[PDB]
Amino acid sequence: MISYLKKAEKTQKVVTEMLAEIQARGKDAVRQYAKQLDGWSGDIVLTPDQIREQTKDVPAGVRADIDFAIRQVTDFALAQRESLKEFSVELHPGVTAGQRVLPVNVVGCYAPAGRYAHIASAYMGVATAKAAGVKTVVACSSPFRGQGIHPHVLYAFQAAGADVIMALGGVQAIASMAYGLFTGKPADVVVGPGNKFVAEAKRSLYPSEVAVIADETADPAIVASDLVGQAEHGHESPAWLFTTSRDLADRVMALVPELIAKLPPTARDAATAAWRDYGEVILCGTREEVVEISDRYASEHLEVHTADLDWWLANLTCYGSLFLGEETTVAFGAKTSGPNGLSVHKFMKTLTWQQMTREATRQIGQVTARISRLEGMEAHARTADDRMAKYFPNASFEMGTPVEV
Amino acid sequence: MISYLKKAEKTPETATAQKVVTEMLAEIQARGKDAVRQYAKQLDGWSGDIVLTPDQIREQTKDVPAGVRADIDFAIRQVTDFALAQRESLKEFSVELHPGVTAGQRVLPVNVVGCYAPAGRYAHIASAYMGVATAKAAGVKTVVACSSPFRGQGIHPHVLYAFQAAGADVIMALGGVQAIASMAYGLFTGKPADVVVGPGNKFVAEAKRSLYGQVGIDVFAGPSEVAVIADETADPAIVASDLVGQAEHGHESPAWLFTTSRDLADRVMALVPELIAKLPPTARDAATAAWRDYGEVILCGTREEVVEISDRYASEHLEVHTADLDWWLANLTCYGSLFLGEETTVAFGAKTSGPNHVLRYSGGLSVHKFMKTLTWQQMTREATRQIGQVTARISRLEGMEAHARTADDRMAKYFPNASFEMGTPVEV
Ligand SMILES: NC(=O)c1ccc[n+]([C@@H]2O[C@H](COP(=O)([O-])OP(=O)(O)OC[C@H]3O[C@@H](n4cnc5c(N)ncnc54)[C@H](O)[C@@H]3O)[C@@H](O)[C@H]2O)c1
Ligand SMILES: [Zn+2]
Ligand SMILES: [Zn+2]
Repeated sequence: MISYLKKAEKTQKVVTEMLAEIQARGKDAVRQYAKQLDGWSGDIVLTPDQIREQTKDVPAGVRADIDFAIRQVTDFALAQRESLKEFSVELHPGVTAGQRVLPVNVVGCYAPAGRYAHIASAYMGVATAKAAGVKTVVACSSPFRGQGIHPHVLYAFQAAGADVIMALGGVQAIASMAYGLFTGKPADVVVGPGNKFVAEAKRSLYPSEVAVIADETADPAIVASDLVGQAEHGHESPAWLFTTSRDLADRVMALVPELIAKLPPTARDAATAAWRDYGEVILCGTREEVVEISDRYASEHLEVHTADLDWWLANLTCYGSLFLGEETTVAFGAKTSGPNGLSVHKFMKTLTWQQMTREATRQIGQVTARISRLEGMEAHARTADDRMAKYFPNASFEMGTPVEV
Repeated sequence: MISYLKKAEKTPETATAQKVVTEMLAEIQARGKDAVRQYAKQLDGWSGDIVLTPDQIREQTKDVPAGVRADIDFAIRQVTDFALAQRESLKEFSVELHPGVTAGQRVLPVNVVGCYAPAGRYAHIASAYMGVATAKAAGVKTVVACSSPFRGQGIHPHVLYAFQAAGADVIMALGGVQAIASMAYGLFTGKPADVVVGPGNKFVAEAKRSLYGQVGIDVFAGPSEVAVIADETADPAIVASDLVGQAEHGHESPAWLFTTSRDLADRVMALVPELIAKLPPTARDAATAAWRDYGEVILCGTREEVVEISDRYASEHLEVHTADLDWWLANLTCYGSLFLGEETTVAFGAKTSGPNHVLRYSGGLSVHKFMKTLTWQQMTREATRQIGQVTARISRLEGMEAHARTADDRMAKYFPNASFEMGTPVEV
């Protein structure tokens, strides 16, 4: 049986004008919107010199940390890129068919550079696009108080391998990258988290979760810590626990409030609200039942603190990213993003092709002709007839009764 | 050096579809199977059973002769064979990252796919089997197939035979929106569809969009297209024949020729009318308007300029009749599927369907549409020694104290007798 030991309490046109204006008047309109919305009166596209001077203050220790975190994304993305293979294959004898795998040409990456945003928000798209083999990555981020892009966001963009960096925000950023203003290189896709105008802009042109699965072997102090971890994001950050153990369920429900109370003010408020409004706890009969619930919820970030982790890897089917075991944790960072998803696959295209010998068309031609004529597709059948006549001049095959209607 | 020797004399959109679907879905959500059954009666005049039994399937396909079956069987196998190969091209793996960190990709099929087949008068039998065959090749466990009943007897017997031979698990005599919704909600089966595919009218399209969003519109829809890239070595009689091939579909089927050979362009432009004129009445009428209004011939200077304009047009079906086929394969970047060389042709059938390029590049009907990649990670204790520090220091810079403490807790548990610079805690 399933028991809800805790349940959740609670549960756009401006874009049309701006885009119509930007489309009509181009870079001119982007500059005005920059000054009107962001007070930005300076250059949009940063030079190599501007980038190094604006990030000169960033210390060596901070750079090393960010460099390390990027490498953990990049190094997975590199492996993942190779998981989609090109191939040839022979179907019917003399029929060859295959798949090419191309990166897209241009990716645009937006980062908000606001407060209580992960620096990961700035480097994930850029680092992923580059590992996928995209040759042009354009990164935008809104300027901080007419001083430029937040140095940490700017350092991240650069270290992640962005090719062009533009101090530009909101709808102007997305439109610019999509229409290819300032670079003359339209983005095949734009990615990155932002506000509601940003999201609707990306819609017209083209809340942080955490779940923990746990059994009796789990350490509730860590579980509770992990739930609290993402709870501090905002007031609408779900935090779910799915367990087969009442003891853990109760013990966690007892520690979470205490850990929240020990947080600093802003994080205390956020987590207090979030745990109350969207926090959930679910006790279940079997493992097999937990799966069912987990898969229905499909958390963006799913931790699994149980015995027999292989079983859970094998049997779970719906989630953004899986954190397997206690040691890793959501805060260490997902390598990808689930469906908002963001991975190398988002920036990769397959193209399929086929080729035939004449010998192959002997059978394929006559089947096609007969089928086409049963379909009433006389012109179709005739593309088969013509090849038969050219390749097999004195052949008489059953090519089907010609259409008269 | 680009020159339009023949221009399109028309352009390719009202959403009255939106009204009907919103109403119909609203209704079907309320009353379920009874609303579906009632819509079948009002729209199609249908009163029979919905879910076919194995008996009914054999019964209704009994008058499909052995020779016709063998041809369909053959055509389905070609799709299956490509699909199985294409499935093998997306691999599972694990990789070591920072020492003690393991990460990886799981690849698995979706549970349930719904396939719709318009099964009208001028549809290809391939439309019935391509969805179903691809879904099964992908390892989808439940495939549900729907087609509106033909003439009071049931599903068109060729369509029904195709569904069965392609490996559909459940077959249902439903048309239009009510078929799409039934498959989406899992009416009659208790198995809601993860995706629904299959061509149809603007209502079927709108119903898919409404229910699935992007994954519901990302497959090539609209009239059948054909493009041919041809150089001086191409045979104009074959080229003209291939263009006319798809132009008979209807009045809005575009047929494009991109060529570096003025000579070929002129010969094709003269041959097409002659070929159309020799078609039977229905086809003649279809192709005449199709070519007149939507036929294009583009003469280019170099190979690069043909690539430029081909990628812009991005035909669902692109033939390449040139020398040096390896080069064209290497340099073309946007198309539904490629027919390399003169020997193969569009009517032999692509083994996938390309993206909805007229919305853009992503999507289409292949095994890839029916498969998910899930990523995972796992760490030893030792791995966290470095990762926890970094996370802690980064989190505190972000003002994320709770985040940092998830690392503090692990550092304290795994490494009691050790101290690390975990950043200065947040006070705000
Ligand atoms: N170029 C090609 O390759 C090709 C070939 C054949 C058909 N088509 C296109 O496919 C479509 C086939 O048309 P179809 O009618 O057979 O579609 P369909 O077979 O996809 O759907 C038919 C069903 O639609 C429903 N329906 C019809 N009119 C409706 C209405 N006004 N309101 C609500 N439901 C309604 C009915 O239930 C009917 O059974 C057309 O758009 C045609 O142009 C293209
Ligand atoms: Zn977070
Ligand atoms: Zn066709």
